[PDB]
Amino acid sequence: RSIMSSLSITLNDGSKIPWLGFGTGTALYTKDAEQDVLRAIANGIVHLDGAQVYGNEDSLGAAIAASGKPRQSLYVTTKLAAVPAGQNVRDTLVTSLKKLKLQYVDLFLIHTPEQHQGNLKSVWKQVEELQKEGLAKSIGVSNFRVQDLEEILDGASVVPAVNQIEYHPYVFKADQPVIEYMKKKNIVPTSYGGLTPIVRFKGGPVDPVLASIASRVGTTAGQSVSEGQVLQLWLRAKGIPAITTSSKEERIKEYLATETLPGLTPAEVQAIDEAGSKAHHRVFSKFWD
Repeated sequence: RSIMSSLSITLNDGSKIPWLGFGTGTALYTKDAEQDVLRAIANGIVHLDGAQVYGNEDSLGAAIAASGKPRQSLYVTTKLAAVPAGQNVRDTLVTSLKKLKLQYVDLFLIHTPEQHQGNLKSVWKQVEELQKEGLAKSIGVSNFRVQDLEEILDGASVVPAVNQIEYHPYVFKADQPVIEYMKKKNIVPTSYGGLTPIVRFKGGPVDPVLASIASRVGTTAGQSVSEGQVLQLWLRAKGIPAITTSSKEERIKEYLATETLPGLTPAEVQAIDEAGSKAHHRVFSKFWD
């Protein structure tokens, strides 16, 4: 499996980002983070999502090196945290690249606008220069509201390629404005937290809908399909890359299956939209509310 051999989404700069990703997330121990990345790579996930702030870039780089998979087969994202005192954005990326043991990242994101209040335009210009310098192939943002995007786009030479956000049926209704804005600017959303409805809020209104659709998709595919896999197919139907976090090979194998399971129909996506819209559950980036 490689970026080329995998389902991918085309970004506004021409590059392809694999639809299925795996993130080290907020993994507490770097020893676990490394093993989970190795498991993700071994099972065929070719999109790896890291972040400065949680300190797991060393594990991500060690796992890439230990996997035996060519780095050029993989798409690597990392994310700008706060700029340490006496440094600039470039400094953090050079530090990230040394930890990742890479010459460039495929994608460099501003992790959150809350860490750059009053300096958003300055930070984005610096990230634009890092793309010119060859250190980040594509550049984007994370957890940016419409207003935040408006700010950095005012006088920008590069439109962010992605906005990585919490995205699942229980934020669907609240996120409709930013989703519409991004589609007008050709910013691709990428989702984290895609399993939130059933991991954190099992028993809400989306569950019977997911159960019904999983039965349908399963009969079309000739294999058992879980409610979690339908939540990813919902993202796939919208063209939104899914960043996952499960450590377990059995769940990782399920994620992989959703790359090629039969797609959801319009009525099925609509039904999930509607059921999700009966409840708002935002787990991360509460400043959005």
